[PDB]
Amino acid sequence: LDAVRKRPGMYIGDTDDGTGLHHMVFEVVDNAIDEALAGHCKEIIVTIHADNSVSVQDDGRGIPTGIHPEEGVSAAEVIMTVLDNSYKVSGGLHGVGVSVVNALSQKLELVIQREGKIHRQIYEHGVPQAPLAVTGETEKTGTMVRFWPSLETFTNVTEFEYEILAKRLRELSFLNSGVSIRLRDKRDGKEDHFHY
Amino acid sequence: LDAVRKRPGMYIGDTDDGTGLHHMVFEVVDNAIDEALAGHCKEIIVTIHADNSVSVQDDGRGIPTGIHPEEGVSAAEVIMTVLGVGVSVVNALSQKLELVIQREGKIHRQIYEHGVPQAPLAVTGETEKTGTMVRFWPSLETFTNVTEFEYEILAKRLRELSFLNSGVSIRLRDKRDGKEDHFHYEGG
Ligand SMILES: O=C1C[C@H](c2ccc(O)cc2)Oc2cc(O)cc(O)c21
Ligand SMILES: Nc1nc2ccccc2[nH]1
Repeated sequence: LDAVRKRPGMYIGDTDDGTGLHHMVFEVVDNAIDEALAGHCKEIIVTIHADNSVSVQDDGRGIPTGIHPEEGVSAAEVIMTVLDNSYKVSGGLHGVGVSVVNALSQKLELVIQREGKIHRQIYEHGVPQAPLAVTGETEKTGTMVRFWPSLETFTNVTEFEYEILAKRLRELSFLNSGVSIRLRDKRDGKEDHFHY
Repeated sequence: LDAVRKRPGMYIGDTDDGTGLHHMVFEVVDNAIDEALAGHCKEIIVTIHADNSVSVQDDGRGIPTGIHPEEGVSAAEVIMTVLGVGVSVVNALSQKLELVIQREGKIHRQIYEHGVPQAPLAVTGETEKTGTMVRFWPSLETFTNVTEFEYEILAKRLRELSFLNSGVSIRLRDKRDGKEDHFHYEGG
């Protein structure tokens, strides 16, 4: 992750004009759309929270929680902490992903519902605060990622603009025909529902 | 550095009682003494600043500044960002670190924040002297409860060190209250 932290603009996009800030959301949405393509709804919920964080919920299978043989930690943690064909229909870039988002977030909350169990983990600037842990039981399945962008990295344009997210999620709904995409803004109660 | 950030206590020691905090200073001092042994003057200056940072100056040859062929960055940056515990551990657990290297007629400068370099090592001027200066601000996210440096803990340790390192001048300076010491044993 130190290569990303050193030159964040090279991975996520321009960190001053708002390109990078919003691409953080689109990388998390990318992961969610790939996961959503295997569900009992195929729906994602993108929420802009009042504290200037964004959460993305999907109803997919859930990120694998078992221990990775080589790394010796949960497979979820490996995904969060290890880094013309680059384009993806889900909207992210190959060679970026959620590990870059995690590295450039002052906080990231991961919640996985899988195999009848709720798993939780917290990161700060890409560093796990404890191992992925079973915190309860559940009937549902899915992955939730909520991230607080690092205000050290992202300057000038620090607040999430609704219209920039809404525009991109509309484009993605046409490319991802089966998937439902809900956008919610808790600052002013604004909302949209994109489905092809 | 991610391994150090995940479990800081395993490398630097206890981050709550103050022992880890002062070990950050002593790790840098061990490196500075080492560097000092290479020039003839052999002098290091340890300063406790008013903004709760510690700087350590030496008059050695300077950390190598040329490009590392594998990493493609200055050898100094490789030293500061790759895993005594090593200076890279001190860098990782410092919310800010300033590096100033005097070498081959040139002043080189670089700033880090939590181990991450903010720009490449840059030649900013000229000098007739040689040496390395590391000034670090301990990360308040890691070091809790006991956050401030204690003069007596440093003063005592630097005195013990002076007797094991003959010819090395060790100056201690406290900018908070103007207190200073000079440990310089010339035996053997
Ligand atoms: O590993 C280090 C750290 C050390 C250093 C660290 C802090 C400080 O205040 C002074 C020097 O300088 C070096 C100088 C070298 O030629 C080779 C090295 O591998 C090192
Ligand atoms: N505030 C802050 N910024 C950080 C960057 C990398 C690792 C830890 C960090 N804490």
